[PDB]
Amino acid sequence: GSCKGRCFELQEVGPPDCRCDNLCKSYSSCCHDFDELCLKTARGWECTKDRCGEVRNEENACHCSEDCLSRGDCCTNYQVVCKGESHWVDDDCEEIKVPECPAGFVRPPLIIFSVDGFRASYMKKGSKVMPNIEKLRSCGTHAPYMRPVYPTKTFPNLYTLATGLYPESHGIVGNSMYDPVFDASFHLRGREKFNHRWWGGQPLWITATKQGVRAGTFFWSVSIPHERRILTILQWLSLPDNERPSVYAFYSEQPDFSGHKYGPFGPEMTNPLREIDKTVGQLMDGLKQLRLHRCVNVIFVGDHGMEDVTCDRTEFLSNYLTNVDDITLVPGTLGRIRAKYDPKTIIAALTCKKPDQHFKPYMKQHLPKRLHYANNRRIEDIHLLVDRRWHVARKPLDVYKKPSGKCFFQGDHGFDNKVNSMQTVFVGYGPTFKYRTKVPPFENIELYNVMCDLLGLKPAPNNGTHGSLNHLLRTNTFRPTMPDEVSRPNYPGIMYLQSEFDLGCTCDTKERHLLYGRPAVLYRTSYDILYHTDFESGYSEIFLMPLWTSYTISKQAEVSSIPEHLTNCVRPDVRVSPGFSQNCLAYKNDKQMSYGFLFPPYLSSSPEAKYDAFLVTNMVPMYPAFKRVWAYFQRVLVKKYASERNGVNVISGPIFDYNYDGLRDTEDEIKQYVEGSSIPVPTHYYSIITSCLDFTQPADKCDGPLSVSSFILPHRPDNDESCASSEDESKWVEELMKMHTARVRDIEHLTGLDFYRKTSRSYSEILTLKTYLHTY
Ligand SMILES: CC(C)CCC[C@@H](C)[C@H]1CC[C@H]2[C@@H]3[C@H](O)C=C4C[C@@H](O)CC[C@]4(C)[C@H]3CC[C@]12C
Ligand SMILES: *[C@@H]1O[C@H](CO)[C@@H](O[C@@H]2O[C@H](CO)[C@@H](O)[C@H](O)[C@H]2NC(C)=O)[C@H](O)[C@H]1NC(C)=O
Ligand SMILES: CCCCCc1cc(O)c2c(c1)OC(C)(C)[C@@H]1CC[C@@H](C)C[C@H]21
Ligand SMILES: [Ca+2]
Ligand SMILES: [Zn+2]
Ligand SMILES: [Zn+2]
Repeated sequence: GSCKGRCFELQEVGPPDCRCDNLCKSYSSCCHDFDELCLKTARGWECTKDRCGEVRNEENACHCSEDCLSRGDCCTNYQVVCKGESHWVDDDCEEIKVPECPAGFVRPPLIIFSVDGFRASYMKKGSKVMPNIEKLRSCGTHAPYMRPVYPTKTFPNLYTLATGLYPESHGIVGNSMYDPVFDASFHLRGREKFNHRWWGGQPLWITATKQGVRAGTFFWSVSIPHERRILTILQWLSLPDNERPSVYAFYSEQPDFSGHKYGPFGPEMTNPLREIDKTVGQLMDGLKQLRLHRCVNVIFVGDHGMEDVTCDRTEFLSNYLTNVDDITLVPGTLGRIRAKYDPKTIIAALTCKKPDQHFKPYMKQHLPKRLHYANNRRIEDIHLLVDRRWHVARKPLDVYKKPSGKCFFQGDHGFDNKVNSMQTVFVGYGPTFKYRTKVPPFENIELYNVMCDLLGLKPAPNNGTHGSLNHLLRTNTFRPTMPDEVSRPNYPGIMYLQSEFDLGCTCDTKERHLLYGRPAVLYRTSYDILYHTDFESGYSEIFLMPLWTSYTISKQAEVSSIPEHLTNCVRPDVRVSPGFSQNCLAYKNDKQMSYGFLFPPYLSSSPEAKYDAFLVTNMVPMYPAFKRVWAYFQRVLVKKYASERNGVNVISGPIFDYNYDGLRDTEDEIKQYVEGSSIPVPTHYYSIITSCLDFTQPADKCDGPLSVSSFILPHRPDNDESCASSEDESKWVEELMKMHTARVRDIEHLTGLDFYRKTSRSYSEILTLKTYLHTY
């Protein structure tokens, strides 16, 4: 019934037994003397010279007695004030080429220092403001920014960091959510979040325990001062080998709290940042005191950024909907709508109704695929993507203001995760991280694999690309290998005569076009390689269209028209059986479906070669509304990119994701066909556009690193997503494409293909390339 000698113990305790641990306050379970014994604060957190050599007083928050080093409970500045040592931050950067750990350490510990709402740009404040953090950043490995997941809220991003999973897979899809199977709601405040039923995946602290690596408790009741959290981690590090954890986590609620109150830009943000730096300094001073400052790996990481948002920039559903009292809204920097009613009516009422409307409604299946925010029963079908700096609310009455008329907050977050203000920080420091090294920005889903590597753990299955972050680490125990191709292509010659085709249609070396090798098909299927003067394709005899079409456009390439006599021309391909070709009469009978081509006739190298572009094996089903988008991309944008990037290689193709799980559909999952036909209708079309990062070299003669931009365009029968679509395509199509930017890895998941298999680059480098997102 007493916490004597068990303050912040690692041994778990059950009810009704009173507890003395990190979370006993959060479970209303602390022993009567927890606050007295474990939350001491007398004399503060810093030794002073007058305290050096004191007789131990068990009342003090920390100790400066000669016995404190053996007891493991000195104040973090004890050796500086009492033994003449230097603060860690005052010491010169020295490379840590191998760990320097006490005998009996079996691995270098990992300490995760997480900060809430730490915007990437805050790092541009001085060593003046954050000298300890700046030394970690400059001496260790850092990225200019780390990209959070959507929504850019605390619980989804912390749990993604811990699991390597998109929120739709780990289940924490918001700070609040409703689960219809549970018939219950989850909120940041309250006891519901403590129920294990909500939490999927396998977080780092569980992966470690299952594999025999002890974790310190990652979570801290708000009642525990930051200084005491640091001292507790330092005390655990002095435990004996059979008890000492290998992995630890510190969490700070700052700078998120002051960011909400004052916004991200005020001078008021300086002192919160100074206080975080002071806490980092206590940790590093304390590690140096224990001679562990060249043994431990430290990660300084944020969950999301912070944007300028005031209650004066709020859109109200009551200005759009006939009755907002038959709906429930998750409001704020995003919107989720459910019935408290008809979805199609609601979407229409929210679509391009006011000139500068500051949100856009989506059925969740139509959200940009890069958000990976659909495949979970907790994600409402109706979603509102809110413009940065804005809020959406149900009615004007939901906006609260002070008596003076000013809002209660000036900052918020939650927006689209490619928004610059939502980016956050990553620094890694220690023997296993690289020395004085800058790495490209990366997504927070990748970090779980790295933390597993740092601890010698086998990661649970996750959404990271293991290997894509090897360049962060000085020593790699994981070496990725390219997946073996599952299906091998056929190379069919001239097989049939034109007169053998049914078929409804009427019409009046490959060193150049496959620059990085043939894509590997990673599932069983039947497909043909087809060569042409201007493009190469892998044609699926199962889906009756190419899985991929590859072609290279030089800087000097000319765009030409489709001659009038060829406007409706479609030609049989004598290499491919009539039984494995599309049927032109199907498109005539489908009044709502037209077709387009994957290699564009506009980019043919000659009038003779243009006929190849009209082969039935180059044709794909396209809604007339989508053809406006695709024709502009094909006729205008490809040439633009080629002219800007010193040539481009393009790989385009279809995607089928009817169950919106981000993975290629099986034939049985396809829910729409061209009417009366076996021709499946894609849900999306992709394109991957590659050139030389060194733009002084043409795309086809690139010696070094590659540059890539890709897209996954929704194949929709209207352009309701584009409020300016009544105008010329030059006014809206490129904005649509930028919203639907994607990683090559995203396309690989959705197609079952593997790209960049034949290059001069290391596989590690290619994995980094495949996880790149061009954000615009
Ligand atoms: C009130 C705050 C200060 C702290 C709230 C912490 C709460 C979210 C934490 C406390 C214990 C956590 C669970 C615990 O680690 C057991 C697991 C196993 C894992 O397999 C799934 C996650 C889960 C349920 C943790 C979820 C987060 C919890 C509830
Ligand atoms: C993200 O990672 C998860 C975990 O590996 C993937 O979900 C797994 O998907 C397989 C294949 O469908 C299922 O058998 C498992 O049940 C899933 N596990 C979990 C925990 O979700 C998911 O497909 C990945 N997402 C993307 C877009 O690739
Ligand atoms: C995996 C390495 C990086 C971070 C680990 C970590 C530490 C945490 O403290 C928390 C994490 C994650 O995620 C959840 C559980 C959603 C939390 C919700 C409440 C907050 C007060 C603290 C929490
Ligand atoms: Ca699918
Ligand atoms: Zn947060
Ligand atoms: Zn916040």
